[PDB]
Amino acid sequence: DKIIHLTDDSFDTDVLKADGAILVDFWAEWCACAKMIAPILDEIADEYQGKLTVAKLNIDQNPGTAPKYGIRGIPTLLLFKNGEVAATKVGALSKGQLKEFLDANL
Amino acid sequence: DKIIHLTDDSFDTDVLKADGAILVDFWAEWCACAKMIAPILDEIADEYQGKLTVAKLNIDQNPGTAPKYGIRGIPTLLLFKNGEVAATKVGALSKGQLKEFLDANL
Repeated sequence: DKIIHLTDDSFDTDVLKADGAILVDFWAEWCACAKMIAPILDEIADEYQGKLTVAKLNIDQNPGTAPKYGIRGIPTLLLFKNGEVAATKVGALSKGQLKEFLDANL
Repeated sequence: DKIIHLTDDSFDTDVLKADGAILVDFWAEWCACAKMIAPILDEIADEYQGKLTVAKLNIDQNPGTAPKYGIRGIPTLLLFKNGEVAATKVGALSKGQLKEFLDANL
């Protein structure tokens, strides 16, 4: 219960105008690989508590944000630092790859 | 090389009329899965020649087929036998799970 659920409208304030690091997961029910990293994320939010905020945005109920970052495929992870994007990963990945990605930017 | 790429029209000929077992992977670039999952299916087409034919159907270039089998999530694997669905599995499975999946149905 540490993962934040974003909406197209709260994206400004929960992410863009928030100080600190936020990992944003762009997903949807119809993409199995997008849902297969959710378990992994639950673990990541716990282990990076205090140094990172994990957020999820279902693109089906919030279709306005993805195009704004030219996202063409899911899942896509957006590591935001103080409001601006720092790094991106496209495609499903193991917990280890995700951890590696975070460690190379936090 | 050994993987048959279908179209909504070659589907009847290449799958519904075939006497043996046909595995169809329903996919699209929209749902990007781990890089390692791509070559897995190619190795399987190899290992299982003699009893199986592997085929892929991009649902974005061929949006006609998926709905006739109630596919809502991708990627999806449809194992066809003599023209009739025998078993399915939703997601991007590892080489090991694919073998387990196939050996339990072939």
